[PDB]
Amino acid sequence: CSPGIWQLDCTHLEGKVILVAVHVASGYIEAEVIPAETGQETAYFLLKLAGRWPVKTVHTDNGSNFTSTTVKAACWWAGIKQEFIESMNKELKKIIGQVRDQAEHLKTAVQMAVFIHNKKRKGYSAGERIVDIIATDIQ
Amino acid sequence: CSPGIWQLDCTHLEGKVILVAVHVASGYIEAEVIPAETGQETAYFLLKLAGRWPVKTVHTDNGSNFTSTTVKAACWWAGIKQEFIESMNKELKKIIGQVRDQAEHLKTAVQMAVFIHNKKRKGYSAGERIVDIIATDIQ
Ligand SMILES: Cc1nc(NC(=O)NC2CCCCC2)c(C)c([C@H](OC(C)(C)C)C(=O)O)c1-c1ccc2c(c1C)CCCO2
Ligand SMILES: Cc1nc(NC(=O)NC2CCCCC2)c(C)c([C@H](OC(C)(C)C)C(=O)O)c1-c1ccc2c(c1C)CCCO2
Repeated sequence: CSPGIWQLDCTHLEGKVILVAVHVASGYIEAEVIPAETGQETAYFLLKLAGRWPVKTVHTDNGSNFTSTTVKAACWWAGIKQEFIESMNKELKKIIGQVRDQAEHLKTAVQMAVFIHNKKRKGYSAGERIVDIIATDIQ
Repeated sequence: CSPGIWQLDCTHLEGKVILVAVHVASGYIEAEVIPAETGQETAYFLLKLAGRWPVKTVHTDNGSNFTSTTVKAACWWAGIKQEFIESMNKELKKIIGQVRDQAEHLKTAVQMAVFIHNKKRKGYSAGERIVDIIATDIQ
């Protein structure tokens, strides 16, 4: 429940890679579809995320993801430390499946799924919860 | 100062296109580097943004950006309406210039610049302000 904790993983769909970030306290996510499951992709993603949110620690279900020099450079620069129960990859995958017919590209469907999950209330939505948590923590 | 208002534009650097989003009330931004300045890129960006934040209206300095069918589809689905003094593209560009030497790719420098701007206090930072504004508006 610490507010600066995020979880990062890659799932595979349609021979494509989806990078999924979860803010643990709230259940909010960001995701992107990447061409390849490399360290460079992760590092860049981390950079984007850190600029957006106050990211203090990151946990992953695959430790080897975080061994690249590039990833380390990103965590060093942005001041992120590594951390050593979702499972929203299933839920996200579920939502992607429902809307997949709607879009040509997998990435579009993924973004649609992110939108639905973050928005849905079950009574704040995750999108509401993350702002509430972060703002409160600020003062 | 309405909390759901965002501003979207493209600047050019190094023969590359940067899409920049500003949350007007706070000065917070998100940016991406895109290959080409197309409607499809914008639509996809909008989707990502809308999932992340509560986006009610979007203004741009180039109205023709928003004429593509693809963009319209994105605004329709996410419930965004069009809206008809930054100028942070200069400031962002300024920051990109300072750090450009640090990275090989322009995109990395851009993300670095986003991070610096959102973080900097001058006394909340923009990153703080956007959460404060959105959370407050929620209750
Ligand atoms: C509306 C839309 N179109 C395309 N591609 C097209 O060829 N569209 C032409 C537009 C002129 C008239 C004939 C059809 C695509 C590719 C998309 C989506 O792709 C992007 C990258 C643009 C998001 C897609 O993957 O389906 C869309 C589109 C755009 C936004 C959007 C949705 C779609 C289908 C679905 C709902 C969420 O918002
Ligand atoms: C550290 C880093 N490296 C590369 N590329 C490499 O070839 N790195 C190898 C790593 C093994 C030992 C020799 C050097 C790149 C391209 C980057 C940046 O690119 C990505 C896409 C990975 C972000 C870059 O554009 O410079 C970096 C890198 C990664 C993170 C990072 C920074 C850099 C330079 C700069 C500070 C912010 O965080």
